[PDB]
This record gives sequence, structure tokens and C-alpha cells, in this order.
Amino acid sequence: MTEYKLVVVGAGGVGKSALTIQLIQNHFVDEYDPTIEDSYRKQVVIDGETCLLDILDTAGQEEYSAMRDEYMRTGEGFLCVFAINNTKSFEDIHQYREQIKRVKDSDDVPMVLVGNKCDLAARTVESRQAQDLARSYGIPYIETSAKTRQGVEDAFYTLVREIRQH
Ligand SMILES: Nc1nc2c(ncn2[C@@H]2O[C@H](COP(=O)(O)OP(=O)(O)NP(=O)(O)O)[C@@H](O)[C@H]2O)c(=O)[nH]1
Ligand SMILES: [Ca+2]
Ligand SMILES: [Ca+2]
Ligand SMILES: [Ca+2]
Ligand SMILES: [Mg+2]
Ligand SMILES: [Mg+2]
Ligand SMILES: [Mg+2]
Repeated sequence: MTEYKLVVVGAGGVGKSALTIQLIQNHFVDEYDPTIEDSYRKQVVIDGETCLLDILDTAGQEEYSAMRDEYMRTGEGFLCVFAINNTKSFEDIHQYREQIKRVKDSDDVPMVLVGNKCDLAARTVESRQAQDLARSYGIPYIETSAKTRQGVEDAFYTLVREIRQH
């Protein structure tokens, strides 16, 4: 069957792991344990296709990011995650996208922009600002909450749909 290799990237603490674990394991991780490099694999049916998701959950903390580029280079699509209550994480997205372009050696890489923690009201990134960023990259913007599950399946499945367009 088809395997989709997804890679989740973004600044430390934005909820990359919590999103991936909510998708795969159906619970919310409340604590913050910084990631080095973890992988998850699950067979799912997406738009009627039985396929295998292979998801790489990467480090956002600089200290734990050694060799992240070597993990990223295998990816077929990238979830570029920021938190809607973390303006710096949103600003960081451009540098993650530049890194993606470098590791894939391409200006045309399947990606989705994800604004996580949308259950929180300390919003400093308005939807329209992120919509505009995503538009400049030619990709969709989706908001998620790893805590409530809002948008979680949609974000990952949208990334699969973006890979299918390439
Ligand atoms: N309210 C709320 N908290 C969230 C959400 N997603 C993650 N968090 C919280 O934010 C913290 C960091 O989440 P985590 O998934 O570890 O972040 P990360 O991006 O994987 N960090 P790292 O890059 O260091 O591995 C945790 O305390 C987690 O519970 C969300 O959607 N809503
Ligand atoms: Ca594949
Ligand atoms: Ca929990
Ligand atoms: Ca390269
Ligand atoms: Mg993590
Ligand atoms: Mg503002
Ligand atoms: Mg699209």
C-alpha cells in the first residue's frame, strides 16, 4: 500500500508532539517533554485509500535539533506548526520553510501551515495573518487544538492531500 512520509516541524513548545500523539493515540499530552526525534506509524484510511502514515516528530528546541536536517530530507510532506499564542513561533516559520527547501533541494514541497493551540484565547497571530503567509507559499492554513482535537485529523489529512497534488 501507499506510505506517506510526513514530517512535523516548528519551534519548541508549539505542540508538534501533542498534535501527533492526539492523531495517533487519541489523547492529549499536557506535560512538556522536549523531543529529540521520534517516529509514529499507523495504517489509516484517508479518502477511501488504505495507506500507511509514517510521521517524524522533530525537535523544535535548538539544543536537541542535532541532525534534524538528516531526518527531514526523507519527508514527502511537512506540517509547519506554530502556536497562535506565540508570535515568535509564527515568525520562525519562514526559516523552517527555508530549511525544508534546502533539505528537499526544491522550491515545490508539499506543506501545510498549522496554527496550533486554538483552544487558547491569548491569541497574538490572527487567522488572516497566517492565511496570508500560507497563500505566499501556495499552501493551506489550518488551525488546530491538540487539546480538544479541533482540526487535528484535518491538518494531517490535508497534508496527505497536498502530497497527492505533487
Ligand atoms: N492548550 C493547549 N496546549 C497545548 C496544545 N498543544 C500543545 N500544548 C501544550 O504545549 C506544551 C508543549 O507541547 P509539545 O507537544 O511538547 O510541543 P513540541 O512542539 O513538541 N515541543 P518540542 O519542539 O520541544 O519537542 C505542552 O505542555 C502541551 O500540553 C494545544 O493545542 N492547546
Ligand atoms: Ca511514500
Ligand atoms: Ca493527558
Ligand atoms: Ca540540500
Ligand atoms: Mg515535541
Ligand atoms: Mg498583532
Ligand atoms: Mg490545497
